[PDB]
Amino acid sequence: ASPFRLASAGEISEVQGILRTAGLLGPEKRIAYLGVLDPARGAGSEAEDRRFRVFIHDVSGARPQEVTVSVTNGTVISAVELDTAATGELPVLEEEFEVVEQLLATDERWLKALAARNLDVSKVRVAPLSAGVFEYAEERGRRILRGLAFVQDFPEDSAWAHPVDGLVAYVDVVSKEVTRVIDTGVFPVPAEHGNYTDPELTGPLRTTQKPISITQPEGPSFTVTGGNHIEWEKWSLDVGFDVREGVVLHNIAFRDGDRLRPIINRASIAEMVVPYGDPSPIRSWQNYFDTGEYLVGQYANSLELGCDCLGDITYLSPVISDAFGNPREIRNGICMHEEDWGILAKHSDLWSGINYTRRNRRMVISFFTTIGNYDYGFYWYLYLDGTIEFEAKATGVVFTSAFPEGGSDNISQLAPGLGAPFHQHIFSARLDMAIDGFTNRVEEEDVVRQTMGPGNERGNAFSRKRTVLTRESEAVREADARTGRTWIISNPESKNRLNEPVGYKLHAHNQPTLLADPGSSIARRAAFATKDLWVTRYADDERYPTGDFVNQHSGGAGLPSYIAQDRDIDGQDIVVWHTFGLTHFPRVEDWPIMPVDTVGFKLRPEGFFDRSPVLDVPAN
Amino acid sequence: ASPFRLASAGEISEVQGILRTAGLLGPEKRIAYLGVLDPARGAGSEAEDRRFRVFIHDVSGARPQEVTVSVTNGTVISAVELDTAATGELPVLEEEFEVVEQLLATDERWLKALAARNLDVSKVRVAPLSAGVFEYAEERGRRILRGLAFVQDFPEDSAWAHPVDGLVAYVDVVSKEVTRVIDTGVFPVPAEHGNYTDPELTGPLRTTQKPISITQPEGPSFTVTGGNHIEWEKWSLDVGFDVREGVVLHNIAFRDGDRLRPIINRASIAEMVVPYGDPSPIRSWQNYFDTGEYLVGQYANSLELGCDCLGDITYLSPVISDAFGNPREIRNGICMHEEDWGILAKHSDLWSGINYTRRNRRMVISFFTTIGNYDYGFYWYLYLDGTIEFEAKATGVVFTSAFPEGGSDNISQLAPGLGAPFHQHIFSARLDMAIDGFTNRVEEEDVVRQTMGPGNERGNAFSRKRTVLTRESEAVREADARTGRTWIISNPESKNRLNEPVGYKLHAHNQPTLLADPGSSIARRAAFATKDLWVTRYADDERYPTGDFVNQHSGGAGLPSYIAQDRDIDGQDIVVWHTFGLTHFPRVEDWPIMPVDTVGFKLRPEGFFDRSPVLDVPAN
Ligand SMILES: [NH3+]CCc1ccccc1
Ligand SMILES: [NH3+]CCc1ccccc1
Ligand SMILES: [Cu+2]
Ligand SMILES: [Cu+2]
Ligand code: NA
Ligand code: NA
Repeated sequence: ASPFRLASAGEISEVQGILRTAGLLGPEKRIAYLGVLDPARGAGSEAEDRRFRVFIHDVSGARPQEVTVSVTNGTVISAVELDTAATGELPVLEEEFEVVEQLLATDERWLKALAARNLDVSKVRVAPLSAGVFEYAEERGRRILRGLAFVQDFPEDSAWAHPVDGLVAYVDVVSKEVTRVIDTGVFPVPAEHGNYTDPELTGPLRTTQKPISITQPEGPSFTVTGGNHIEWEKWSLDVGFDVREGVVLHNIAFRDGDRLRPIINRASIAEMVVPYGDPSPIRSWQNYFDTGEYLVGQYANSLELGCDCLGDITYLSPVISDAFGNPREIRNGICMHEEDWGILAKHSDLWSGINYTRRNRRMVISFFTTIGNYDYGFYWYLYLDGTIEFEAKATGVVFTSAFPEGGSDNISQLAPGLGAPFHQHIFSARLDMAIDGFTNRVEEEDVVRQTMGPGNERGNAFSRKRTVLTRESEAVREADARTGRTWIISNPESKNRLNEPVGYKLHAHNQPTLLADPGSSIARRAAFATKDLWVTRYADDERYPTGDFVNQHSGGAGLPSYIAQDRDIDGQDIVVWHTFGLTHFPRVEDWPIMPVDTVGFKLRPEGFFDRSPVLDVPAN
Repeated sequence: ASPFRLASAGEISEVQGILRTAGLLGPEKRIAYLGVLDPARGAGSEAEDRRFRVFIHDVSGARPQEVTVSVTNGTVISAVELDTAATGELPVLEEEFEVVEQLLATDERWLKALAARNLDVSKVRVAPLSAGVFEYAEERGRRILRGLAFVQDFPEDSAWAHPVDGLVAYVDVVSKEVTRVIDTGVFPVPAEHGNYTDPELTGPLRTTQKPISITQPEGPSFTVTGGNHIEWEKWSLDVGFDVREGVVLHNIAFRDGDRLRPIINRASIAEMVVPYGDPSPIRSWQNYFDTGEYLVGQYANSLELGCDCLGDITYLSPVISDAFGNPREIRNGICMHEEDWGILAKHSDLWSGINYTRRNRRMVISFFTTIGNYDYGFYWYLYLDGTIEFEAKATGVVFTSAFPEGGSDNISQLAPGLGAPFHQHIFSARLDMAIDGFTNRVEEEDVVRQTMGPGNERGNAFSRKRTVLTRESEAVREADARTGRTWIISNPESKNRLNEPVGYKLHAHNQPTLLADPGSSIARRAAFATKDLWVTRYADDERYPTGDFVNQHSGGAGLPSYIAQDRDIDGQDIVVWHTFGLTHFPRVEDWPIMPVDTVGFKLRPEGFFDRSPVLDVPAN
């Protein structure tokens, strides 16, 4: 019944029927993105109109289209031819992954470079990498992928252990044309294998680990209704899924007594970028927007009970469209469970004799995606005390190169002859805020040090200051760990019992932001990543911090174009965009498969409640 | 058999016998600290000499003594009269807590102030607070506590809800003399109660929480031998306990193949300080060194199964001395268990078809202590992948005051009329390092941004630089979150298979350090807290960053005096001291009992191993 319900296979089949009938789904067409649109502001007209947005690619070289469709009214709402030289290319198609290796396999320049290295072309895997926008004028308006080669010694070999350095090719995947092959020199292909299931590398497996059994004999404390509506420990929300963004959280609210109090209207990871810091011409173009270019949701893993998710697990199996409009189920793609989280509150009082201990718990909503060598887990946490936390877990295999003789300032050595270029993994969280409603504002809070003197005779005082961000042009903010800088989202029209505005405080990890030179192509395309915090006024069409068509866009779209409007954000419907990321200098211990590293952020209540909201938690 | 075994009740009884016989334990004497000394460098003489250090107080006003005793040889090794005007007072005695309230109860000035407020003296609790060193010349060489008053409406009432502001007294606990009573004005005593077990405040308890059952059907994966030696998942260590520091970790090592490789020789929280930022004369002197002044280990809680520690718990029950030298068991004072920790490593490979998932786990060693209104949990974590992490969990009841009419820049309002002064909780971790042995060095690692130009034509390159700290005078370091600053402890004489020195990287949280004015008394007494990282050359007598006698010491002892020696630390036996802390602006949600907040640090292997050390972990 809910307008925020997951798309169903039936809805997908209708969209495919509608597109076919209208002549928009010919055998040269491919669906490159399909997703449900969120209800517009003012859904209190309960006239549900389930609408879908579709990007349609044309493998014959015709212009792609953006199409909005109403499943409710069986009609095509709008259909727009796209000039991709202007507004950017469509996302990489899954079927294009193989095409790069196959086209290079018959190219004489490619075969020439492989033969000079005594490599059998049948052993050479080619990674299909997004191209970016650089100096090659012939690429404007064309659908280009770049290829880097790895050797597989046998079909179960890990190809990442055997990079072929000094060699890169550019491919036009529509006209099927290898446009350039660059061979800057021969590097030895690193010889050692990286097969982490080979007993010769693992040694004998441990026998010392004894089982941990986590069970809920009475079932879990949360309920799921309508497919994707969660109620757990006063929290209420809807779990959505989008093929670009992955898990999306809607209508996050907290039942405080009788009132259902909104907190966040929509929470997602709206973009993520991985820039490489190796200046070698073989790799200096390498940056991928896993979310905007590849669509992380469509590579979500099926999560196994007992391995990926442990305990009493409830699964969601989201439905997406394949390239032809058929629905495909991602079986067990979202794991949902509660976890014990230690002590929540504890005190033994000398004067009253009361001994008091309460335990904490958290609700976990997670998925995993795999794009090439990278593997990422996305975790949302809801805690008893009102805290919301996001955590990204990065694992998989690092992207490799040759380690150059005589070393490198921009590459780590992982094994003899084998290197791993320096890089970052940078995320953009989009938080469409709704603290007790839609009239919200953001204050920047800094610790204030005070000088010894009148009024502060012993030199012990310290304070804090808050600065309201009133317009978009002043709402691009940087971290300052040294002054304890945080940001508070409050509702100036909703006060707690002390007559102060209710609020939530955003605590960032204060990791470095984008390191690339501000004049670089990547700094222009990933401008969001150069600052920790942006606040915009809400608008229907401002969904992604990089714009709608990231692949081969020349830059500037998204956040820097939005904030130029300089709209009022002081007590308005606002959106917080938080940049956070990992700077990865690979270590030996990351090889041949990488232990998880993490990054994230959290939001804690700041005078949102009238006292601690967990006074009614019982003893264990 | 191990020299690092916990002190036994029998050893304590011998110490009491030895002291008595020597005339050092008369009925005017009180033991203010008793602890085992660590074996000296060069314990390869296996001539175990179990030695104890004792601080002896004299309630009659005579000079206290420091005494070293050999339980092995039944002899007093040394005994030193202390001039406390010079080297500081002995730690607060537990029996002195009540003495402040009892002495004030008969003082006419005190009774006068209470009667003006219509307070029944029988209802008024007095917190015994350490005094510090300020402007009162008559306090030098005297044992002074300061008292702040709270009202208990009935014996089970939470007194923290009813601070009596505008009133403070100073007390000499040896001569039993109220030296000053200061009454700066009357404030209403806040009326609301803060009784978090009162159904009228909690409302009806939740019935929605269903149980989480954590069990180990085959028992835990770790073994304990010799009372306190742990072996778990290639980790080996000894768990010690000291009445000042609490849980101490000795001989942390990792079994890498056949070799037992040392990592850390001794790890402890060696000091912790809570400075208050309220400039009011009633509280502007308030700072407590919970570790150095009060001794956190002697207030360790007994931890309840299912409430404090959940799962398959192994307990240690450490033995300390009471004020007369009798042994007392802290029943179940240390909890020890392993926890599941999510995904350790995961990859699904497009080219090989291999799907690979492994789960992580961690070994937890924890205790809780309670000093007055504050409650703190200390958690050490050991992970499968070689990571070591410390986490402090802060809870209990916030320290309260009146909220002044017309507001405050240095106090938060928690309830009508009730305030909570701004403060910090700052910890000092002392890491006596032993990365593959005792020849260690520290490098500071900063990210390096590179300019677009020759060699970096696309402006994408970035790098890192490492700076060796060679002498103590250059080994006082500050955080820089903006440049990703970390510190690496390496052994330049031990190389991995890539011929690079083995190392561990320290990742800090980059929270603000001491905020007080550098000319303040607290900045002098807690100088360690003004910088994030100190490195010293190891020395037997350099145990605490504030020195041995913190109570009423005038400042400068500890770290700033140690590093003045300017010793060589480049490939030597070194000690890392890491300052980290929480800056607490109390919120409504912290009242009437505070949800846990956390801070900590972690160390990760940095080319310590020759590849990932968890390749031999099995599938679940
Ligand atoms: N993360 C997307 C880049 C990528 C895509 C496919 C193979 C290897 C790398
Ligand atoms: N943390 C030590 C300060 C303290 C001691 C006893 C009661 C209240 C406060
Ligand atoms: Cu990485
Ligand atoms: Cu605090
Ligand atoms: Na909003
Ligand atoms: Na050392």
